[PDB]
Amino acid sequence: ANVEIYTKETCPYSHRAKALLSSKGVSFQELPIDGNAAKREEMIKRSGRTTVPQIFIDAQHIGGYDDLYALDARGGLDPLLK
Ligand SMILES: *SC[C@H](NC(=O)CC[C@H](N)C(=O)O)C(=O)NCC(=O)O
Repeated sequence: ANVEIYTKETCPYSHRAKALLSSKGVSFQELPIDGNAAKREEMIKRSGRTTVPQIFIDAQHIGGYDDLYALDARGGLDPLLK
């Protein structure tokens, strides 16, 4: 398992996902693209999407935060933690 999540300090949609991921006790690896544009633009190569947040789990992309919420609550996120 390798949960990654792109975040930005000045981005509340980013921090939204952290209330979820903390509620679910998830072992994410947070990528602040506030003080960074390198790994930011590495994200843009990972998925083609420019915006944050974006979650990746074992190099498979999710989508946005609402996408993750549904992907969690449906049980797509949860069993990949194993
Ligand atoms: S909170 C920072 C910005 N987020 C969004 O705009 C999210 C948009 C959704 N993906 C959508 O539904 O379209 C952000 O990431 N801006 C990037 C930028 O171009 O500055």
